[PDB]
Amino acid sequence: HAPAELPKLGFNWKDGCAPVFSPRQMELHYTKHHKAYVDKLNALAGTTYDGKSIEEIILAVANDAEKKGLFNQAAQHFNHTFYFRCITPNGKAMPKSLESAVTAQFGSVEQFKDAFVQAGVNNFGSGWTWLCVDPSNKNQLVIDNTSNAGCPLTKGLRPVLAVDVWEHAYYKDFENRRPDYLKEIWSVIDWEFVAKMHAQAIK
Amino acid sequence: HHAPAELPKLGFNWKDGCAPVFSPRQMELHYTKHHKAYVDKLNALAGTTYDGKSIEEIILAVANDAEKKGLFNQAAQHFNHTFYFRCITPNGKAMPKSLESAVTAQFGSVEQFKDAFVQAGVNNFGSGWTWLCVDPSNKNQLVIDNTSNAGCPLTKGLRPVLAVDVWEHAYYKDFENRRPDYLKEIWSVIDWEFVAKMHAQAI
Ligand SMILES: [Fe+3]
Ligand SMILES: [Fe+3]
Repeated sequence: HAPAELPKLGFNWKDGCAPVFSPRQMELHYTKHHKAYVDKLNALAGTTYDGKSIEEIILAVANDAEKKGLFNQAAQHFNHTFYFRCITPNGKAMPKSLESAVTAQFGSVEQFKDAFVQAGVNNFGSGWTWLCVDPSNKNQLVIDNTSNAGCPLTKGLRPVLAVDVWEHAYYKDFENRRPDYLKEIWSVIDWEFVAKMHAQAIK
Repeated sequence: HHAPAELPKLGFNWKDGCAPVFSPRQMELHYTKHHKAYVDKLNALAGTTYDGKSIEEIILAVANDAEKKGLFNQAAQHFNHTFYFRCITPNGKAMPKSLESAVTAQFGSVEQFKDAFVQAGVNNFGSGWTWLCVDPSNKNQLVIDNTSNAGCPLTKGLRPVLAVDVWEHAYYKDFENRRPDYLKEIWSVIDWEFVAKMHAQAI
């Protein structure tokens, strides 16, 4: 929404997000990077976008050369809020309903994970790797790569899982090792949040 | 230089960093991990087809070719990093009179140029590069140019003179989220003798 604010996380960022993220990695990501997106969004939006949800702001400003700055900050605020709800200490096991949807689409959970890591590894520069529901294709699950502030809402996709591949997301704990970050992140994924987003996306 | 690519010899020992701004680890990751991976991937995608060609040739032959975007990315990044690593040296090198004069005539002063270059770097969204180029199509005037991802000014017909990497990996080890501090401090390590040589040759 607007005036936007840094959301409360499901866990204490001061303890990191064990076993994959250190307190420093979480501190920089949330209190520096996400907070800057929130502040800049509030500054570029002012009072103009009041009452609108962040999704509505994103859709109103997407592909508008005069409001690219606002698109970048609004989309990054949505993207980080989504990503920070996708992680939790020690993760949460995948509920049956989501495991079933992932298995039917990708052949297995391990085939999905391998396909998602490949997409993340090959997402050139700053970006995001997503698992979305495609309402224009029988609510099927699709892996989607976005560049910079790119947001799948602009494509009509319904996000269910977001993984940040901007270097700041992993540089403190993994340095140049984006493949290791992608392989290890599975240990902290809150699959109960993903299943909730999946269940809501299919109506 | 040419294909098959190799990591360029640096003017300094990366094991000592690049004092007073870069630690040995920041240099180690940037050159031996990031730059090396661009070299290896370029050599893999170029194969035998681009053997014996210069890096500039590969960048231009493959630019604006959707089927060879992978090759463009690796070839442009190898050029960009080779240029950047030649722009830095421990304690820097003072600006020669000929370049100081060209910078002063264009930007009003050296200080005004630096402030303008920092603003461009700070506002270069996502992964990118901030350049000082000579524009041969405009009376050899100096211009500040921002490129995104692997973006290379050679494709615009610009003649690079200074490259500053703004991909987060260029500064994350020593400056974390503080891209403005990295940009303000980098001036202390710039090899202005190399820049003046590039300027003089660019005409
Ligand atoms: Fe991020
Ligand atoms: Fe770099």
